[PDB]
Amino acid sequence: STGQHPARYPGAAAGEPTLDSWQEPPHNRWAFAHLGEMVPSAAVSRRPGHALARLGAIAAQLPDLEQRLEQTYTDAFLVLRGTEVVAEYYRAGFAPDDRHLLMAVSKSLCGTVVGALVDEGRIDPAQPVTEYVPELAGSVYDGPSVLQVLDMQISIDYNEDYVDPASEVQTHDRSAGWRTRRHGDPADTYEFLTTLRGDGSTGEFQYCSANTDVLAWIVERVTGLRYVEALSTYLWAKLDADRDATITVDTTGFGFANGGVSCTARDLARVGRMMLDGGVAPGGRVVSEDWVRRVLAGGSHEAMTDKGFTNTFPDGSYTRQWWCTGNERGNVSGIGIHGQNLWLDPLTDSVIVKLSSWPDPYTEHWHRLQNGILLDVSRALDAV
Amino acid sequence: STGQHPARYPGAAAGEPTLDSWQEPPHNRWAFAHLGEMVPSAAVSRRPGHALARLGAIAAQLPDLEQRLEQTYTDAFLVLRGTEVVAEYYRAGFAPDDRHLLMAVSKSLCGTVVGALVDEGRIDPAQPVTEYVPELAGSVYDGPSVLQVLDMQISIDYNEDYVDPASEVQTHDRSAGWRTRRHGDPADTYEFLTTLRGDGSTGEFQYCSANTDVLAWIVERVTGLRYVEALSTYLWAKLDADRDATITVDTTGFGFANGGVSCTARDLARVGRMMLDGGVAPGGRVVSEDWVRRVLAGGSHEAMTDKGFTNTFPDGSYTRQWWCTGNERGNVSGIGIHGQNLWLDPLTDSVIVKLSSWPDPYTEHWHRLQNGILLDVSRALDAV
Ligand SMILES: NCCCCCC(=O)NCCCCCC(=O)O
Ligand SMILES: NCCCCCC(=O)NCCCCCC(=O)O
Repeated sequence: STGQHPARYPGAAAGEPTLDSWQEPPHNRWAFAHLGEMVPSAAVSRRPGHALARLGAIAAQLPDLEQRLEQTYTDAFLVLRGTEVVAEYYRAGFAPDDRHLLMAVSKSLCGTVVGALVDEGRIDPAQPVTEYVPELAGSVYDGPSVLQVLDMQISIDYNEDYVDPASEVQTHDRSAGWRTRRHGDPADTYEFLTTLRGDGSTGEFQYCSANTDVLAWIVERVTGLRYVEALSTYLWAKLDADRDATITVDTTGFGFANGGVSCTARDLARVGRMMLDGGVAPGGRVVSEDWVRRVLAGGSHEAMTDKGFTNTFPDGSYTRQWWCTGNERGNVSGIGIHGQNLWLDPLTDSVIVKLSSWPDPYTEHWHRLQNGILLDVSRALDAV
Repeated sequence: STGQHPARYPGAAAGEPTLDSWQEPPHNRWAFAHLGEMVPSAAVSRRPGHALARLGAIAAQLPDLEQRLEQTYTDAFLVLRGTEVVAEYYRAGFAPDDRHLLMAVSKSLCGTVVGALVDEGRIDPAQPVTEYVPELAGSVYDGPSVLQVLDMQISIDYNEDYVDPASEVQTHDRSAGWRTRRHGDPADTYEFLTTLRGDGSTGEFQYCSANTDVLAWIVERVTGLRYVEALSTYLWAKLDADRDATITVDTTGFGFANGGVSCTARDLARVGRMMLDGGVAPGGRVVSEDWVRRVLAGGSHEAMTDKGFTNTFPDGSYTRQWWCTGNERGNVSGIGIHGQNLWLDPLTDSVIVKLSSWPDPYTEHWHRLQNGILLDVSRALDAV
């Protein structure tokens, strides 16, 4: 048993509706207005073939930039300097206002929602996860603090290998509806989380996508809101975004917080703009100045033992669902597999969004190229 | 084997991607921009509780209208007289720009796409279905003409009972992803259609949702477009709609043409406006004047033996995916279960959209109430 969860609609029974019940009352009043939450669905365009390249000023300093974007399978690229869009690129077949899957850049959005609730005093990071989700007793999340979840500092038997069919990541995907269920699989994400185990140690960085879904579960328990609604109320609805974002949901309606958000490049940049504005957005304060400052400051360097990340960023770290380079520019980034970045360059007051589709989830090859582009673009924004 | 189908994206292999392959190249470039087509997904609102009632002029003639709308579980109601919205109602919790499932009003949209292709000379209604879909040989659709599909005049062993778990409608739903698959179920909608049988007779009306999906299959074979794209290119993109529509898709990406479209009430009214404008929309001609005239003229009365429909509309009929009342006003309507109507009142140059969620799919009770409202509203628009 995973305890109380936010109803899909007001008054809904646990787990209702399902794929087999949404046409029945009382579910159908909700389902007929939200069918994409139940059944895969395609857009029928209201609008009746070539890449759009407006790389602007930075083009002079980076003449081959468009080629480098093509080489890294770039779908959308946008640079916001201050409040101004100063460079844009969209591949052939991808419109400026099309949405793109964020993968684990989604985690940085979830951390932001958690931060908002910390500012309200509804979450204390020092408290154990079980203070908010008692049902995680007996799991690897029995003992660790919420901050250790936020900082990915829990040792977990979870193989985060995105191409291994035997890995826990694929079981995670199957539990959440990203892959086809196997017999005996957990029924939903909450159940999957309760199955996770570890040796009990904490304090060393281990990237684990399950951690973010635990954060989303905590958000639900503290607010009583579906994570989908909490993500809107505490973040998205304050951005003055052009479009709604979307998030994949599992069979209970639980949003896939660790990887399942999609949005436009321009709208994602608004999240970066909020961070560089000390936590304030057009619709109000999203998180405290202190929270933003702690993100920019980084996590414990000694906890960060990931050789791949530190080979590129020796003084790098991770905190509050953000990767921190610890480089001379103080760059921090949300990062997702296949080449998604929400990259912050505080020195130039700039945000870089890059949304891509590398053939591979993550290799040193793509990592080197991607970071080379983001760093070069950042430096191109420097006063000369 | 069901033959050639439009690829989900340019160059895609048959049936690709699946739920298990969309993260792999080359599929992921497409999937990351269209994930809602693969995995159920929720909107994260960019906007930060009471019914909106603007029933306007007709309120004086129908003082109790709002109550009657509540009694029939109305979610959205809109009256367009000429080019002007003259009355609107939206229930608490449903915004004016929210989309709503159309159920079989979707069929009237599909018929419109077929009509466009007839005008282009790419479909001849007199030709057998097998002229366009040879793979339907050996099925109940081997022999009948395309027009007989359009007019629902084929005898089929298909129990269109929406609450019977043993009915062909539920098998249809399971094949298309509206319900959970059972072992041994057809893999997709195309396969399901090939399993249908009948005694071979034609000429009498039998409402069968499978007919519309055969029409959509024909559309795909003649255009080479996914039905989702054909619905946009030939109809939706010419309407100057406020929002995209959506349509549920099965595991091959085939749109559920018989029932799966969702859109806003105001945008649906644009379809009615196009019909009353002789087939022309803001973005160009959608169908010929002749096609519209034949819809308004009705089908063969003698074919219409459905006692429920004819008890209300004695001179009623059905043609080209529209229900024709044959009443003194010449009303014609798209109709969907649980209370969806795209209702045309040519006398007053008006369109009535009513989108609802009756607890039951279809009963004489709801039928009587729904039609009573539409007729009363139509008459309230008359010159006095
Ligand atoms: N299957 C659910 C998980 C989907 C999100 C995974 C993801 O995007 N992970 C990002 C890993 C970034 C690693 C950065 C680095 O090592 O340098
Ligand atoms: N399960 C797929 C079918 C969903 C659409 C069915 C539908 O909306 N049918 C409309 C029936 C209208 C009957 C009108 C009458 O008999 O008066």
